[PDB]
Amino acid sequence: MLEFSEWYSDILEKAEIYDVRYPIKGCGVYLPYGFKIRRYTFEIIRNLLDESGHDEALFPMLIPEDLLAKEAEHIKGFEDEVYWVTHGGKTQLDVKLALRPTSETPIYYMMKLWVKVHTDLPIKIYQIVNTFRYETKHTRPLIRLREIMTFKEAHTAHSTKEEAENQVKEAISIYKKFFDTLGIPYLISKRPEWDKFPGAEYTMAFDTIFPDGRTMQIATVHNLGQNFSKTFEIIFETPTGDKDYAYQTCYGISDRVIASIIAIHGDEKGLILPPIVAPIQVVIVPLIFKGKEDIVMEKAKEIYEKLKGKFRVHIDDRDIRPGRKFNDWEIKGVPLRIEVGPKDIENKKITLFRRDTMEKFQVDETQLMEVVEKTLNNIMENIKNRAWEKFENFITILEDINPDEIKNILSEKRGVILVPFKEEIYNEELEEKVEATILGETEYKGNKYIAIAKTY
Amino acid sequence: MLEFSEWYSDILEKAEIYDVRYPIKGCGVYLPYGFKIRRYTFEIIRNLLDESGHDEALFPMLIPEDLLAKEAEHIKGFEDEVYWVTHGGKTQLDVKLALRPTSETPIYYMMKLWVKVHTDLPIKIYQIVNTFRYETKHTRPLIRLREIMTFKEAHTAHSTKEEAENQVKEAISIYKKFFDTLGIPYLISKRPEWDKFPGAEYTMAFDTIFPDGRTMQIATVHNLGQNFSKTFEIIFETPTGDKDYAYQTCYGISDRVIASIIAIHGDEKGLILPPIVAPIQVVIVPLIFKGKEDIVMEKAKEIYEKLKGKFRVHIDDRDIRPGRKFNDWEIKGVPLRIEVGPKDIENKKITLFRRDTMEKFQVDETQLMEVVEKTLNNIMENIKNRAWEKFENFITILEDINPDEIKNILSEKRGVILVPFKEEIYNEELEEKVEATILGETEYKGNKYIAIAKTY
Repeated sequence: MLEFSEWYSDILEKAEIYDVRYPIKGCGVYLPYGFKIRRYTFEIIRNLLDESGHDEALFPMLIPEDLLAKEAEHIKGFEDEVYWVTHGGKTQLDVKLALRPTSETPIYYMMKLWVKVHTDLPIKIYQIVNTFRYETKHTRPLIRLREIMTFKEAHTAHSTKEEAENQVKEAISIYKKFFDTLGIPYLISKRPEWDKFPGAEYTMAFDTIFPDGRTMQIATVHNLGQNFSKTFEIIFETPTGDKDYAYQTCYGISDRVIASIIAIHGDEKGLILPPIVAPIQVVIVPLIFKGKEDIVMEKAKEIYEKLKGKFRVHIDDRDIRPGRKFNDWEIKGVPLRIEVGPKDIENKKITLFRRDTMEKFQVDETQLMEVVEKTLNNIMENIKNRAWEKFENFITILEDINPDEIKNILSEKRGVILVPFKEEIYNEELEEKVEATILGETEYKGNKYIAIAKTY
Repeated sequence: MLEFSEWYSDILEKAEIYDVRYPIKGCGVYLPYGFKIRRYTFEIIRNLLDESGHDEALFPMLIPEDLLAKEAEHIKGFEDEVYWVTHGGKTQLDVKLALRPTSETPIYYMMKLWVKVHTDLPIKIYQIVNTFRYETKHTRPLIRLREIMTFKEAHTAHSTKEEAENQVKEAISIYKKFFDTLGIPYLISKRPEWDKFPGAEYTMAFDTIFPDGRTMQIATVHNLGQNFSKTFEIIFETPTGDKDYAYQTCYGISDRVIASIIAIHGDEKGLILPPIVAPIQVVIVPLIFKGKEDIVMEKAKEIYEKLKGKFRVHIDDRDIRPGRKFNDWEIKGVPLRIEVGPKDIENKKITLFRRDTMEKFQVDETQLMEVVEKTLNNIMENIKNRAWEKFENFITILEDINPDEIKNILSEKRGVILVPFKEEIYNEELEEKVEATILGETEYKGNKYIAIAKTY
């Protein structure tokens, strides 16, 4: 019965996902549940990056004036939003250490110390650190944050413009396949040549449209070529002896996913989060009755141990109206829930609940495992479609660039606006024209269109 | 032949663990093999924590002055070694946020809200973050650092004083077993009063002894009692409508573990980290020759898939002189090593290598999954037993409170010293009497001694 903004802000608490009362506005704390629904959230990208030949490592958080000074050119749109550590306690530091906004500055300074010959390449390295960002605008939970809680930034370096180029497509493939297992409707774009990362040749970026019509970039890939490699003397000996600066390329994702995981799927009753990330995929509720209280709790365990292997199960020993329980777990979006009842075991059956369609059925205790699996899949497959449908439904594919029309069709329909692509009038005016924000170039079934839309 | 000092520093990097070349005193970067090794290193403590009623949370890293203030009565040698943020671009912050040293202040400002009724306690909460202590002193990679990248800090609240007590006696046990599965030898002191914590009643701690006879502190535990509850107004209606202040009790462990891991179990040749935490437990080196090539890379994977499930393996490809690998892998501490030439295949045999003894025995192939499984349980054991041995050989027990004696027995045997406990002379003077350091009481073999030693 409430609009997104507060529904989100609400559930993002009633779900015990992220307390935000920490005295800083931009720095909330990930409560137990949230953390979990993140451990399993990133474990997915970690694996996709590990199988893909990446290697995670951890870099410092403090970037000194020196290096950071390289990140920019004059003081370009960068240093302006950065925290600085000036006092080394009571005294000054002689060295203005800074809180890592991005984190490439220190990683590149390092690749130098690692890349010497052409055999050192490539070094697709990544990390999931916590960056910062002096945010002047308004903060928004798990989205626009003063202190970003989960920021996975991958870095890779190659020996050629071609290897780099391809690395981007591999990444894009990773992020794609990643979101998919998370079930997140994405629209892949090529940020215009004026919304470019600092020193990037061009940028690709996954954008999704939250339930409010507003879009939100969640994933990002940039191709850097040598723009950095130079500034950081990250050179190397071509297989011919001669010297050549390395071709970088980086990509990152932030808490914005978990925000989107929350929204995209979450419903009025609260969460719904995909089973691939359910801190508890299945909840076992032992309904205690005056008679045969013991047997039930026994059945609970039997079910636990059985599901325990392939799945994440939890039981509500707790003393309280199964209601609050049923309700408490629905809000938390636990995919499946098993009611362990008396008149229920007597018939040799056990009853489940799909926290997605909220439909409740029974089934033979001898097919549990098979069911829980199939049911748990069906759910994902479903929530994933529901996700895609609401997505595709928000996407309007115009056939012509009438600006006075787009801004008009965006203040009623919203979501994203795809119009045929023609370099012609594809400049910054277009935005100061449609008065929106060009998500950039994009291909949607065949050729390329331009993606216009309202952003977060 | 070499000295521990550089032996450490040398391998830390020689083995791809921690690269301290990052331009900031004690602020290096964990390299891939470094991160990996620390992952499992720390997945243990996690589980131990999880499987014991704790919840992993994540709190902001920036504490505003306001708080870290009450984090003291005035300005007692504490706000001196704290990193402070002051600007946002070029605009001062007027609020002064600081880099978290003990990340407790916030977790308490927070408890202020999650506590209201006894129902809400106990709450055992922890996070494995990274702190920042401005250290003037000489840094020690993975030991005394300026940025402690891996600092798992637990925190607990209790309605009653006694509950806390058993919570500390629980923390210990946990760590005890944590370090037992890691193979580290420890000496649970009880830090003497005169040496306090910001606001702790009594502070328990675990000590280990590096091969250079200096003692290292791997674990610390506190009973913060109400000292903190009172300042952060952590009140809660007792089960009698009264207003009682919660009983705190925190504890954490730093990178010292992975440090104590390397140090303690390392040997001349290279690094010999325990199987549990072995980034790589088994390495299949398919020695490939001109003849019978594929055939080899075949039994390479026949062994992979075979072990793939219960163990972490790595077929070390690399078009390089096998001996280099064997050498390389011995350094990184990989426990078991597999070499599969064309002989063992025709003889239906297999050839293994044990890092702990550098022995190279063979055994039937059908008996693979069997050996490895069993061999490892041996290696880890064999190396743990060694460790204690050495440890026990660094602990010298006396019988008299003779300072002019102890001090001497140090610069002749080092390690840690125990002496019969006599409240009489268990004061700060005793330190200045042996110009060393006291670790506190300690129940080794019952007797209840007084550990004294030089420390890192």
